Amino acid sequence: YQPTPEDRFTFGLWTVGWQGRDPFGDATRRALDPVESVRRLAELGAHGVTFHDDDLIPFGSSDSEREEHVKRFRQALDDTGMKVPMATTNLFTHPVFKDGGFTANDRDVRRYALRKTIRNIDLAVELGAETYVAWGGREGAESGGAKDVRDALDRMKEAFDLLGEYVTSQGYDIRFAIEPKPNEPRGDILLPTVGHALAFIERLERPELYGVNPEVGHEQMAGLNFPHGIAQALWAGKLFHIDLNGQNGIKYDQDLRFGAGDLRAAFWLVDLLESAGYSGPRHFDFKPPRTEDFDGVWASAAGCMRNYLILKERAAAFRADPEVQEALRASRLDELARPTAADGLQALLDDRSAFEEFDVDAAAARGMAFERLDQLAMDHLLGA
Amino acid sequence: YQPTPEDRFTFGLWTVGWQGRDPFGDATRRALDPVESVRRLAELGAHGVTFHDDDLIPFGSSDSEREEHVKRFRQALDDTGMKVPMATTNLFTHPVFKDGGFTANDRDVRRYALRKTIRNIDLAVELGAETYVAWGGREGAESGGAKDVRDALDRMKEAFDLLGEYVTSQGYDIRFAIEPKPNEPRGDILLPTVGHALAFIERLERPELYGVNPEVGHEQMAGLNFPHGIAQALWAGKLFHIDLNGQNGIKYDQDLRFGAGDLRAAFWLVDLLESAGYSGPRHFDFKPPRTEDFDGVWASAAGCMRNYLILKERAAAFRADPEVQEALRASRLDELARPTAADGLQALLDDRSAFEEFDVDAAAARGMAFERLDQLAMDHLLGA
Amino acid sequence: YQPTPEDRFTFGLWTVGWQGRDPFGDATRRALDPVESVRRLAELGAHGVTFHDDDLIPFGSSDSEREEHVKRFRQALDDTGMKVPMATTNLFTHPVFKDGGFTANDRDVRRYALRKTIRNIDLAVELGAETYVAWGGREGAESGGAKDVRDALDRMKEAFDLLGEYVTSQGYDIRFAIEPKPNEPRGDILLPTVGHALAFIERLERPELYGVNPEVGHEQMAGLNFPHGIAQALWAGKLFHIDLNGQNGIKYDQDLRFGAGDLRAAFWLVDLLESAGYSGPRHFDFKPPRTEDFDGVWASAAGCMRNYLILKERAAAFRADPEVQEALRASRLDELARPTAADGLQALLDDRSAFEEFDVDAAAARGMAFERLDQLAMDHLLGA
Amino acid sequence: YQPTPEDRFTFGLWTVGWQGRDPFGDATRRALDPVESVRRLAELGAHGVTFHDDDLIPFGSSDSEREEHVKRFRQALDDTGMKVPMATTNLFTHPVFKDGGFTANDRDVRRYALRKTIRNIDLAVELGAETYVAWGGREGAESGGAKDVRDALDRMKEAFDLLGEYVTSQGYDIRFAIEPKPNEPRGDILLPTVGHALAFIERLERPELYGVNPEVGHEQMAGLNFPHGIAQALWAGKLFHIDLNGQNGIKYDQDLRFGAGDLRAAFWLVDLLESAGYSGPRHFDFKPPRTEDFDGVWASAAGCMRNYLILKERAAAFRADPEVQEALRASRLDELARPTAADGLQALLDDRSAFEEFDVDAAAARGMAFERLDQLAMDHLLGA
Ligand SMILES: [Mg+2]
Ligand SMILES: [Mg+2]
Ligand SMILES: [Mg+2]
Ligand SMILES: [Mg+2]
Repeated sequence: YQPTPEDRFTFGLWTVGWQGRDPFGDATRRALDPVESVRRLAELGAHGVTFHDDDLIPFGSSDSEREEHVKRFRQALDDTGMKVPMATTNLFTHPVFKDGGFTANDRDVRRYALRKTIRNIDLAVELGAETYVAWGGREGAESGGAKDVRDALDRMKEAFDLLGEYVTSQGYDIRFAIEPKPNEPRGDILLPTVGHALAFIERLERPELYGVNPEVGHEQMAGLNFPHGIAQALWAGKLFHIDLNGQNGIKYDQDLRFGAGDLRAAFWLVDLLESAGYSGPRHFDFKPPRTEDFDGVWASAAGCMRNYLILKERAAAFRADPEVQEALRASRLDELARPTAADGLQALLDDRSAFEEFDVDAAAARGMAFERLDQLAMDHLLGA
Repeated sequence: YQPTPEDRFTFGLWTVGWQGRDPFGDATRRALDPVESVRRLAELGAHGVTFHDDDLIPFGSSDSEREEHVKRFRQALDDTGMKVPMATTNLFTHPVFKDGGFTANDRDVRRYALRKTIRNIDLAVELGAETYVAWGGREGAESGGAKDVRDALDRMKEAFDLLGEYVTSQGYDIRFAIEPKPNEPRGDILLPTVGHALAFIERLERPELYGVNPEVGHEQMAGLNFPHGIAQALWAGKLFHIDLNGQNGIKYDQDLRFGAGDLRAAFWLVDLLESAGYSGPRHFDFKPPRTEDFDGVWASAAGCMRNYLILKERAAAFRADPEVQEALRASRLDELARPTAADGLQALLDDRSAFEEFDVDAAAARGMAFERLDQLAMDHLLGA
Repeated sequence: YQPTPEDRFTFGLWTVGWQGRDPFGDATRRALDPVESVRRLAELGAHGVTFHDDDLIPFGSSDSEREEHVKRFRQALDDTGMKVPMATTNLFTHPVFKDGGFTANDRDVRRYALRKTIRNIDLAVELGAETYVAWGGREGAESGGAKDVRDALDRMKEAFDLLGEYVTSQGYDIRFAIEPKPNEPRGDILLPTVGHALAFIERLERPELYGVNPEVGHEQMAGLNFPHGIAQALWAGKLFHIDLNGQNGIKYDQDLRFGAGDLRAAFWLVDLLESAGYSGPRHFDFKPPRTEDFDGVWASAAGCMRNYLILKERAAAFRADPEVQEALRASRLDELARPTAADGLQALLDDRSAFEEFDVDAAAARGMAFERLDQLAMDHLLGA
Repeated sequence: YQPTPEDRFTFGLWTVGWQGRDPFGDATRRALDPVESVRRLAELGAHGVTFHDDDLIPFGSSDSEREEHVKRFRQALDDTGMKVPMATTNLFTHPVFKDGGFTANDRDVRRYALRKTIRNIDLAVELGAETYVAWGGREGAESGGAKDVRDALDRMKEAFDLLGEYVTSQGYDIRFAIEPKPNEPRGDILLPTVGHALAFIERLERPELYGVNPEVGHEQMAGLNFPHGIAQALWAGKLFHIDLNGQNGIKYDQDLRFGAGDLRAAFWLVDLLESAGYSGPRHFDFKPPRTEDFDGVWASAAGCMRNYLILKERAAAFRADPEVQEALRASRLDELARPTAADGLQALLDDRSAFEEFDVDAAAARGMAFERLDQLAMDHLLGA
């Protein structure tokens, strides 16, 4: 279960580089130079790294400082063969964004958020990123009067529409992926789930340029089934990136390493990504716990990739098992895939076997055999 | 705070008629004749009643029994002046639907679900209903292998598309409202939130025929902000019906009377419905607690309407208060409503006040004044 | 991973016998004769069965009917070698208990609840049960004025004290195990967690006669860590019974088969029970999903036992691995087990290495190595 | 609804002094001198202030710096008439406590935690505090192998026992109040609820010296009913302090001003505190949202006190209303307060009206009238 860059595992700079500051605690680790993280991740068998503008270039940097930071980073990428598939903007840390970036009540802040983002899209393209993530983590409210959500959605559409116009105007080959989260750090966040984000995207001027970036833990913070949400995204053709991590239920955003948290959901996720042939990178957005030193940091990142690979093997063995293929037919998963009424409406209305002569009790007496199927899945996961 | 039929308050038959059976308990009340509920609700000042096919006509009824049940019901409606604005199908109670109706793995069940629904659409139109609700409460799974969600969404689209073709083919003036719920009775339910349902609707062959029917408690069972979700539905133009009730947090679906549960969220909901000029009926989907006798049943229903009316008065007084109007400007709610960049992209890119000369620290130092605003809202709610 | 009666696996009659009625659905299975469940469970390798009074003897039964039901049941137990380690009373199903049994506001109901329970304690002793469970599932409220919780706790203490006096007065060798649940079917249930129940027990007249019966799913419905709660119960010496099942997070009580739900928590539970040498039976309180026929019922029950046995093997291999024993020392689990100050208070106050000369920064720089340890645990669970 | 120091409202220094740093954000406010907070709070009508050692004296301070900080603080208290009823130790912020204070796996850290606490108990007594709070916010784990909870509870008992021995040995008049929290910042925290903390306390060498300090939001983060928990604490005689704030459901710890969050639960809490005659201070542990400037900070604190006072008036009017007193009798709240069997066990066993002649159906048919009662409570809360 050794990763190679062929597995397309990617990590944010802000993941392994998290210093360990939390709402109740100071940093437990020193800051990492992005150069050293590139090198360390490459040695573990990662394929690439991603970044927020402010992870790579300190906020307030001069043109000349900005150029140096990027130069050094590009040299580490060239020294290792690491790629940058994705970038994103920090619209959440600085106090100016305390009420939002794109949906800040202050219009001047909204304009500044757009300009900060556009500056970073140019950088992303320069580094070869083809996906640009937006996580509106400050877009929302703690109280009901502070934000009119209809006006905010108008502002959010206008921002995303302006970005689309920009990338179109530059001829850039980049698409956007909107990252939903239900809460934290705001009391409630706008576009709280994959579904709200998919629906929002269908109202944009150029919907083909935008997809979702679902994160395991964010959906699980609302008690939702992350595999189900990913399936809806895939069904829609809008899964443009994915963030992998662990989460133990409905609480603060834990960002555990992928595989920790809800292990069976992590199995069904890998099963789905692999069976759908998802072609994007397997991106980890996690935090090594503040209890850890740097050795524990690199062990944590390695564990993300290892767990993916074990689950990939177990899911592949599950689908390939003749006994599972038989159970899947016993549970009528093959019938779920057939059209309900390819014969058409009128034929359905004229079919007495669909109503007048349908034996509801015999249909009702047929067991689904789902427990046998699920026990086979558990035996495969556990290698029993 | 006395309701009149002008207030357009409606109730499901299955609400006041709930006998009190729960997963751990037998019925505590006898069955109500829909005639008696019509009369009792009219006396309390309700405007109308709604129904599942099986609330009005016992499952398995002959043509002649079906005709009698409907006759008697129509006579109560004519005796009282009560309307039927909405109907829906029961695709959840009978054992045949144990794995779904429209997304049952068994294709024969899917065809029967469609036919049962189409039969009830004809009845609804006959009674004057202009909205038809669909709550796929059995559509989902307890385990990951039992349902391929992409195949299920294909089946769900095909069902809703067939229904749309039917109503179009009959020239009926009725629209559909899809009711999301995240779980219960399935482990996870397909289209779990307002957002997932809005996004689904945009993939149907005739999206204009379908909206959402959000229910207070269903969104709150995922820890989501129900006013925020309603605002997104309104923004989309897809709020085709609403279900009002109470819920105390993330647990089983309580169906408390509207006003119980999350009282401040109920205030911000009424504020939003009234300020948006929502024109649909104020429909209550609640259960009088099994502790209650019939006197408590009618008190519970009366309390739904009373609480709405009190909250309507308090929200209206909040928005009309000059001191609140001033606080709203202090918090820049007027600025949230202005376009971010009506000047256009190029002008935003050339505006140095948006970036090079933007004073981020002075912007950041400006307080939002949201606590003053929220305390005014609390003072109004409480009449302090 | 084949169970034998030596493994001491037990099942409630109401588990495999659940007909599949839920709040939104009719029964999907016919009723099982307790005789047939005894036989079927014995064939699967169970050790015993447990019961509510009303699972074994229909409510309202004559003396002569009651005698026949018990006779037949005793014959199945004698035919199979199955034991009855535990019984309990149904104080929740019948409408009379709609506001409680022991804490019903109506005093006459409280007296009847006591008498119904005492009648069943005599039966339990007759069948050889040494543990008597009490689950006050109706003890609680949907609204704040309906129950004064201090008066209710007085009533609950008086009931448990009366029961203690009874068993003492009869010389019976039986102890009680109070089963906490945070909600469902009441809005909030009294003694909602293991902790509330442990604390309550310390106020009873004879605390040695009472322990807790924690259930996996009940603690998880409050988002609590079930292994942690069990460790507190063990630390207190009050783990008198345990109920094993699965639950996917904070939602209605799912009662999935043990092993489904939170798989890693199920691993750490088995690890703890086995390492503490818990000597009680491994009791399953689960419901085969209503999707299943009887073949699926027996597969579900078999899966409970199989999953326990797989997890027992994986936890045993984890603790026995020299590399895990080394990681446990690297993480200072051996130091957690040593007394903080066996030297005494005065020596701690006079120890400059504890304060004036304590190097806080060198202590703070030491990593805990918890991610390495946890990845070893994950590798063992998965057999990687 | 103007507070006076007679109302005994208290605030932590760390409340109004919170700079606004969160897991995703930098500080939005400058640091407050504790002198200025004392003055500002006194002007708003607060009675007192509380503190962590590190809120008043910067970590690492010399003896001479420590003396100056305390001097200045004492001068503000003398200038205003503000009291210090309570203090507590910071065992969570500094990196040295990343795995705990009293239950850190490293024994040297455990000894340092004790000494840091003992130093602050001496200060507290010097300032006149009679309650000392302990919030073990780092005591817990993100993973199952990192903490053996039985060993940790042994360490926690030993620490609390040592503290008890210290205060006894000094003749100090101070008691301890243990503050439960279910999670955050640890994945799961030891003693997660009021119940776990009450039960723990009964195992200490001198249980009379320890009580609980329940916080509204902490219980609500587990979805528990905070009034119910407070009633159990009162019933036990262990409510030694209380922390008041707001929380909207199961999510990260919001620390909203008291009255925001779950408004009806805040009503039933005040009802209970006032009706039980709780004599401790009404302590607010909240954070003014980071959106606010200092004007919003003082408005937020004022709003805590105002909301308490409004709710106190509404609860008092509810209990004093003859129509509510009648409803309370209709719902048999008077009967809940009577002993179930003051006649004794033998008389209960010989009473045929408790079993053989008990009419279960007539008992079952009696409605509880709880909805009428609850609507009266809602009308009072809203002043309708
Ligand atoms: Mg992310
Ligand atoms: Mg509904
Ligand atoms: Mg149980
Ligand atoms: Mg606190």
